[PDB]
Amino acid sequence: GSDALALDLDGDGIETVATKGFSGSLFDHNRDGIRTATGWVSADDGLLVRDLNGNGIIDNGAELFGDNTKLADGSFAKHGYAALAELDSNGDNIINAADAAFQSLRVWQDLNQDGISQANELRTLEELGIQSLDLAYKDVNKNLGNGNTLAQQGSYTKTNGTTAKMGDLLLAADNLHSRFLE
Ligand SMILES: [Ca+2]
Ligand SMILES: [Ca+2]
Ligand SMILES: [Ca+2]
Ligand SMILES: [Ca+2]
Ligand SMILES: [Ca+2]
Repeated sequence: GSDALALDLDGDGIETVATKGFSGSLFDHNRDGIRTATGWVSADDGLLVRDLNGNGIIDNGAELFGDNTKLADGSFAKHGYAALAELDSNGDNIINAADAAFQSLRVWQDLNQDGISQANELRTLEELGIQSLDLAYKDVNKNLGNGNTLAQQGSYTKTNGTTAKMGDLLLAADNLHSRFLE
């Protein structure tokens, strides 16, 4: 679908726009591809991702964090942020540099908004200067404009000692195309 998890990377809130990058050709009810976006995360911010095949290649709808990812028994999550709680190794309730999954997590920033993730568009948490993520959030259910939404918001720490927002989003999309494709 179009449900997502994102980080505020430059420290002024998670922000979204209408799509214009790839939108000069739109997918249709028989042409296979990715579900047609009308809005997306603006390039100062990034999506939280993981290759579930461990080679650092994002291609499937579970590889985005969001309500279409699964928990450690194979169940879908009720809220995509809570799927991060399976990844804490020691039970301190932070995702930090001592957890194995900290190296497996990545962040995606797409400048062309084509819905495919390519290798230059990805960041590891250490290359992104992240030190920890909090497994704690509040429900905010806030509009972001252009049909986009922020459901829930938590927090993260940078290696430079700055702290910033992270959260669960709904991104704007074509409703019929989002039923022809997942
Ligand atoms: Ca921002
Ligand atoms: Ca994959
Ligand atoms: Ca959600
Ligand atoms: Ca931990
Ligand atoms: Ca791309």
